[PDB]
Amino acid sequence: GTPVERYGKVQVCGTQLCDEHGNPVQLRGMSTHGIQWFDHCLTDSSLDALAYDWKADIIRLSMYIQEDGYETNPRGFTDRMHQLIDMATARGLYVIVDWHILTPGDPHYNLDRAKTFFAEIAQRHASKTNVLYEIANEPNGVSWASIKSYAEEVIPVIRQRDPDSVIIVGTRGWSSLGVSEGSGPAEIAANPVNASNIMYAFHFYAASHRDNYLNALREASELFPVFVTQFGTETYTGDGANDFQMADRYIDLMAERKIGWTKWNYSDDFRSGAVFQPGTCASGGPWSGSSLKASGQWVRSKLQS
Ligand SMILES: [Zn+2]
Ligand SMILES: [Zn+2]
Repeated sequence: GTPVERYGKVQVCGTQLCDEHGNPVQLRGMSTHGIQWFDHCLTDSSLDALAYDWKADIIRLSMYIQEDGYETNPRGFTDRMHQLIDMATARGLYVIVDWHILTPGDPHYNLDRAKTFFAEIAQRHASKTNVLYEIANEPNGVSWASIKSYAEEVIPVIRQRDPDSVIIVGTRGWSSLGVSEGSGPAEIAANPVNASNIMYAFHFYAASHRDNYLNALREASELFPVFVTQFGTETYTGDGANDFQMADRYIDLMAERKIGWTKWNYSDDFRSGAVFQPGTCASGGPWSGSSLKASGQWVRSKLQS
């Protein structure tokens, strides 16, 4: 069966994401790049490849708000997101709907838009069991208390329409569980979001983020559910040399704790983190072999087990 057929209606149980019968499950997959730039990478052909060939469990649909994203055409972006959610569902994939804030880094900057967007998405897709909602990608320059209060404003909008869906909440310092801004996950544990069926996001780039970030991820997974919605094997820019030795340490920890992940990213951007070589999406593939960057061959190999 497909991932969705095998695990069904996933929910948080204790400090882990579980399938519909209480067994902890690790969902591993890929994140798209921003759809305002790399929409041409997301076709019947590339998505079929991700599902049937790469054996991904999950796809994260990254919708930037600024940077020529959602704010420029709310109707058009929303319609394309409905289409992509349906396409992922038709290939048996779990889907993360990613409200991809970055700059400005205060999520409240985009709150009014977020409520509109998520109200539409949650009403339309309420009957689906395979959609997770990520309400704020990479909060930065803000306190944990302000992220918590943002989450408590948006969560009821979703839950009013779709009460059983899992929501992922971004964390301080570009979702580094506070590490980049001189803090850590203990801050979250002491003042958690007042809702359940919640997970907290962690992002890392293995060439830049070493033992202190790895230790923070281990600490956080003792206290609350974590999903790695964005990670790379290169530096924090999404480019540069890969450190696969460090990446493998993260992969092993995540497998051991059943922490799900989506790798940045499923596009043919020039940066080393984008899994395809430039020109691949314009050529219509192939989505394996000589079209893969080093990071691409590495992740595809992890996903195929
Ligand atoms: Zn097809
Ligand atoms: Zn539902």
